[PDB]
Amino acid sequence: RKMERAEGPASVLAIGTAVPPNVVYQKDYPDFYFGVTNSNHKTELKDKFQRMCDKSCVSKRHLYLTEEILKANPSLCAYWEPSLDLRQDIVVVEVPKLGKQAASAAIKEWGQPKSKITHLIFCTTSGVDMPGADWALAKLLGLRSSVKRLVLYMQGCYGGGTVLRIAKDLAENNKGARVLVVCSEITAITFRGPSDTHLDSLVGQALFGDGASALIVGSDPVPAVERAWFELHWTGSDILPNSDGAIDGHLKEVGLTFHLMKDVPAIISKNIGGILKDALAKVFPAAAPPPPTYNDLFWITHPGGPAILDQVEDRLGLRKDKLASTRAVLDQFGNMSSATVLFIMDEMRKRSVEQQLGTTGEGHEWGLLLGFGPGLTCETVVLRSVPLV
Amino acid sequence: RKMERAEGPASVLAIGTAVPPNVVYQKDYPDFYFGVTNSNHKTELKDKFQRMCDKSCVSKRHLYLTEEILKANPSLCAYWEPSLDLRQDIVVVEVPKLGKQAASAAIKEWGQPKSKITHLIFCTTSGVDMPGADWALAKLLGLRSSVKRLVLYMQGCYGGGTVLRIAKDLAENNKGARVLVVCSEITAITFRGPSDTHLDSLVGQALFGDGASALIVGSDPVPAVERAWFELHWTGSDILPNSDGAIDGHLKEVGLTFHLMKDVPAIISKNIGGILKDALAKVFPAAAPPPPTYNDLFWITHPGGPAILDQVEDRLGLRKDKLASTRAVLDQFGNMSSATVLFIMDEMRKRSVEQQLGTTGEGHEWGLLLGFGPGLTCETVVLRSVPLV
Ligand SMILES: O=C1C[C@@H](c2ccc(O)cc2)Oc2cc(O)cc(O)c21
Ligand SMILES: O=C1C[C@@H](c2ccc(O)cc2)Oc2cc(O)cc(O)c21
Repeated sequence: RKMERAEGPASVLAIGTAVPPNVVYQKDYPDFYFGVTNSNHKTELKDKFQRMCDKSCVSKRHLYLTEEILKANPSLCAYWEPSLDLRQDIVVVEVPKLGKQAASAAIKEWGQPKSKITHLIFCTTSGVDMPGADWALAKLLGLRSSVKRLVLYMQGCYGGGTVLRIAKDLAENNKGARVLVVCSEITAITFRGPSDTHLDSLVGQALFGDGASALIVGSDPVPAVERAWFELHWTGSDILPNSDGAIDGHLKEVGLTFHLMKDVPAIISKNIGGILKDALAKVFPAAAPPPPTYNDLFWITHPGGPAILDQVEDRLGLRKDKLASTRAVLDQFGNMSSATVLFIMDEMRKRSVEQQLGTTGEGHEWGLLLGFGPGLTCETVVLRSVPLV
Repeated sequence: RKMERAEGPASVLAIGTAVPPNVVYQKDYPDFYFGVTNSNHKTELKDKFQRMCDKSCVSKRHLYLTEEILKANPSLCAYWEPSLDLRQDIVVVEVPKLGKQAASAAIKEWGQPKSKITHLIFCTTSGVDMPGADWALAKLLGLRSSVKRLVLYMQGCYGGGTVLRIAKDLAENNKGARVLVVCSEITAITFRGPSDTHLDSLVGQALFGDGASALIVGSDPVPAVERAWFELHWTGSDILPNSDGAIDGHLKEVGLTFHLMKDVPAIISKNIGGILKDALAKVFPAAAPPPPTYNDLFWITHPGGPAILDQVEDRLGLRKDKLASTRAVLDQFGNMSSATVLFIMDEMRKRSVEQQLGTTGEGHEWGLLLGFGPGLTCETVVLRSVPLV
């Protein structure tokens, strides 16, 4: 074995998050959005957007785009104007910058020198470039020039599951490997004025927020030195049936465009049960303990929108508190595409410590992280919490 | 271990390649390019381009873009016209299609049913979309809906090393995993008319060709059932010193643009020796056999251009036959970005079988695969050949 492998399960050793400082409260967003977009005359479209914000279960979002920046760049306040080069010029800089802040927080918590990072995974849905956001972050952080990089572009909302699926193999197959995992998303790539012709983009305007999350992932944490918070034990990916074109996203000259052509909440909720039952049967095979019930698992679920959570919770018969951590992040940050599930992982561990629960997963031993995105792709990670004190 | 790991080294079990059927001979390309681009009046620019083709060491290339397609879409025959949406509409379809052909050939050689593919890595520098080229290829091939996908967008010329670096961990860390690896590149994303202002893009017009390559990568090949051709033993990635902005590539509204701002051949050749000496010291540590000499290794080197190969060969003192397989692929296909090193791997194994050499690496046991691209990033894979008969 020319490259020695690790022994234990890939583990989350630290989590950091960062958001743009500018906050927009959802109560204010219909007026802010329709004002800066010169569309207050579209009165029926505006009250349809008000209705979507009222139901969004989003209280606030952090956004790079300010009224000042928008007014300085009127092609972003239009609906279908050529804009991509200006959007790129923003996000190729600011997506790695936001990721740097999250990464620096994770490194600080981890406590080891940054040169012990051996691998980097950078995931984003916001902009593309060569060299990529992985290179830029490595430069911003001053990582070793030999760090093994991977940039995951154009992933979308399942990408938080994807980066864990990859990081698990990198950490487990390389003795001593410490994988910096960063998801960073800035809505300047997709923001546009409203129209009555594509109401998909309206839903995105009510839900999408900005943010970055960063993990240190590694196997065999050094006792009394490093601290594990969650363990990755099983991963799965699925293309849901009858979902072709349920979520499309195209990088056009007018920027990134967002399309919903099927009932995404229905497709996810009708199929998720079979996926989870299958995944749990793999992790807990009869030959042996039976799998925990859904209510005895902890839940880190991508909140694509409230209707996905409501229908999943209804179809699976989840007790109402199971999705609390997930909905708290939706409430305070909106849908941050691939970064969102790592914000929920952070929220859950911090609540568990704060409330002196027995484990980092709200007192439960086993848990599920679920990403949903274009495909329709479902990423399933079965996690183990870590006992607290 | 909820997911059992493999034991042996990740191995290449099959290789397939595909190219567009339309061939352009380099002797004809100056006239073809300047004709279809309405630039024959630019007589001094044209003879500077003739000089670059004369020195390119490229005899022919396969190209999706025909004179017919170019004449039907005049924004591609311009130099700086908005074109991205039309380029995308081409390559989001044709890059996975070309990859399908290569994948089907690799699967056929492998000989197992396609549903035994458990993982897919799709690498391209040509277009981006959601769902991505990985999803489209999975659909085109009819792979299992639970295949674990990964799309590597905007990678560039080092990407053939990157996909091996990732595939090695996927194959080795998952018992029974069979990773379909596809690199597919179509120059419709970057083709543009010539100018006297950016001569970088001229070099690209003399060197870049189209093509896809596909591998099956897996650990523990089934004896007498599967056949290993090369083994992945060690990987490394490096950002070369003083190389910031040596190769940039931006996805703009005019399409993908290509920039060279430093002496790329000089940067690579002055630094490659230290990288190889380091990598070989890791694979063959003293504590023990000394590492093979450069002339006793087989060489799969990304041919970014003839000057890179000439200067690497000169600086390392390689015997003139070491880069023969590499230059044969450059000669017959040009620079196909990330796919090129897998074409060379295919050329080398087929020559070794054809000539009844003792191993799949021209009769040598150990070898080096090198990718170079934006960063300036150098990907190093140390390979082991497989003995023949
Ligand atoms: O179109 C977008 C925008 C993007 C996004 C969200 C938040 C952000 O801050 C930046 C970009 O997320 C997505 C996620 C998807 O699965 C599919 C998509 O089409 C998109
Ligand atoms: O700009 C391009 C074009 C691209 C390409 C080559 C062949 C092909 O068929 C399609 C695209 O390769 C590249 C590779 C790089 O490292 C950097 C780059 O900027 C580019």
